[PDB]
Amino acid sequence: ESFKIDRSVVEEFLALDPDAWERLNADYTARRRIGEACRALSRHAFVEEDPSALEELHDVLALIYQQDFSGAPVELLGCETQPVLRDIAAILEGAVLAAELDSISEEQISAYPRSGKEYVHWLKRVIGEHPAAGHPFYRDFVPTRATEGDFRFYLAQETNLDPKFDDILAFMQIGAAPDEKMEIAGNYWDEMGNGKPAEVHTAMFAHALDALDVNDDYIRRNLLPEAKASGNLASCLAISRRHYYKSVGFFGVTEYLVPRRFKLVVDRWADIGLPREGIAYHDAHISIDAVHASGWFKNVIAPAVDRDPRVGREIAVGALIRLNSSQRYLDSLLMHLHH
Amino acid sequence: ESFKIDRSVVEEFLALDPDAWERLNADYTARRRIGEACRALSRHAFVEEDPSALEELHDVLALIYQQDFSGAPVELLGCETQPVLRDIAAILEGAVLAAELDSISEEQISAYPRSGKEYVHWLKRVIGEHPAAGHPFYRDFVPTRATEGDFRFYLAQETNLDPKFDDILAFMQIGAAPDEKMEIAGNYWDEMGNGKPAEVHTAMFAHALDALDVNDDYIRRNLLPEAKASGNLASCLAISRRHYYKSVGFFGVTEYLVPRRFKLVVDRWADIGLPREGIAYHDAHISIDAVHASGWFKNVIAPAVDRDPRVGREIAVGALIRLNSSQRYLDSLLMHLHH
Ligand SMILES: [Fe+3]
Ligand SMILES: [Fe+3]
Ligand SMILES: [Fe+3]
Ligand SMILES: [Fe+3]
Repeated sequence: ESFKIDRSVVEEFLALDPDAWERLNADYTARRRIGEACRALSRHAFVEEDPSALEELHDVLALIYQQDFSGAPVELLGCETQPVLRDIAAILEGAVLAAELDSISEEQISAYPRSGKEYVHWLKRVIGEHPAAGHPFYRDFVPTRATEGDFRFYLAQETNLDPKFDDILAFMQIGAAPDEKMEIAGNYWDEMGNGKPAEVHTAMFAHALDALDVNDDYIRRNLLPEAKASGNLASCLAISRRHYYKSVGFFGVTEYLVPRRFKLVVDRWADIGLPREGIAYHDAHISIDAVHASGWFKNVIAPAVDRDPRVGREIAVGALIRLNSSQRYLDSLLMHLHH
Repeated sequence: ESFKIDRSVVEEFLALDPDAWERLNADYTARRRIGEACRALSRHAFVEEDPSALEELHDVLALIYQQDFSGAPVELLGCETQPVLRDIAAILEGAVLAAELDSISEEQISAYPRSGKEYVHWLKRVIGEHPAAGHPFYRDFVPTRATEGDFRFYLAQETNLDPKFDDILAFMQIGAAPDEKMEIAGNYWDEMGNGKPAEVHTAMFAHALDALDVNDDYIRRNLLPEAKASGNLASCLAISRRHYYKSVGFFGVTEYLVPRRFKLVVDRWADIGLPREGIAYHDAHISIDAVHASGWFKNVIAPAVDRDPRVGREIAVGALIRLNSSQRYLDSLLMHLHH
């Protein structure tokens, strides 16, 4: 009743039994108040730019996307969480995305060539203009200074994304046109080890986490606010059909940048003697994501633009959202690792 | 304002521009009224059992799932449809599922053995008890009487499901445990032609539709109410994490029954001389879905039950939902084809 919403409040919702959820869902006054509380939190996070409200907002979103991405537990199979959780997510997402678009000007997303092959050259040039494409965390800190403790902290941040990449792709390809769908589908099958459990990418990522004891409590204690924002952006864009073309740009940039970044991590990892089985994940992606990137530009981005060049604007927006949010993440990471 | 909701009203929503959607989403009085209208429609459909309200309800749900499953058009990329469409779907789904569970008694879903391999034998026995496992449309009408016009009408009904089976699987495997995920993932890759566009299952299904001119207008004109219900059930169960274990039973029954059904269709199709390229889809699935069924029981159902035997109840519910809804669909189909 004219209340404040935070993560603990949403945990309380998720503890409700199925009848309690049905009663909440029927109460549009309670639901109005929840929405008003979300708008209040959004203003604190992004208008007043309170860092504590910003982290709270991303903690709330992260809890909701956990429900979207995780196998449901038996205890909650009967609980209708969509009317409330989708309202909270729409309000908080709308504020998160509006803040991203505040950093993107019309001049950045409008002068692209309106054909697919040409658009790819333009986008790669635009990516190369952005500092996140050659960030000193990878280019300078990793090869010269990174210790085991640095990599442990870094890997904690990377759990925002890599542990769910297969399901990000599965969400993205829903309803996709044939050429784009086939490329995303092959990418997904690659993520699924092409049928071999040992080669499933989330499994090999978990082995890197094990190698440095990046345990669940360490992650929760050490996850940076911008790491939470990065993970929430990826989830937000993957799970709505309407964000598909942004996602194409967002995960296109991801595939494109992984090989240079991971080569630097892998080389340092070996230099300082860290567990060889620990970088199977990264070593693999050096060649795998080069293929994924080429396939992504040629078979997702270029056909999409050729089908309807208007989507070039959405793809460029998604690319810049990934670049901008990556820059803030890496700057925050490098700042915490320096100190 | 104390209004009646139908498909045309939801089409009106989907015609709103992004600002109009934002204003609707902020208006919890308008949203309360929409929910009340959905509850009214549910009562007409399932309490009063008005056949016209039942078809309207499934027309509304079908339009919403279209948004969930289809590539978003450029014109609607900025429209936040989730707060309203997810409320409508939760209310109408809750009524659809409650009507299904009305036909399922506790004695049917409770005496299963609480281990995976044993559970599979029990479930196959339970399926074999149900009339939909050997329905006369397939067993008697198809081999002895079905004409080209009969198959054209039948294929129109089958568009409720087969054109989206790859994305049903993609939705289902989100967050799934490793053994179950790997099996669903291989099934999905099979649906995606194992990377060969000509072998993509939705593509070969569309060729069967072409062979008999099952065009979009024919489908809309001829789709039976129970065909709409079947398609909506599949969508409902696939898209919520909490319905995962029901989905495991629902699409498990689907995989299990397809080979005997399709063998009968294929044999008749050839007998009456219909286009040979028209049944590439069905001919393939005779052997493919036998493998999919075996894999599904051994690698999805049995590991799930061994992980937590409590889910055996959900899987049995989903299996009976598929069996019951299939029976009503096939009885309605055979009745219309007889007349
Ligand atoms: Fe990968
Ligand atoms: Fe990749
Ligand atoms: Fe298939
Ligand atoms: Fe299959």
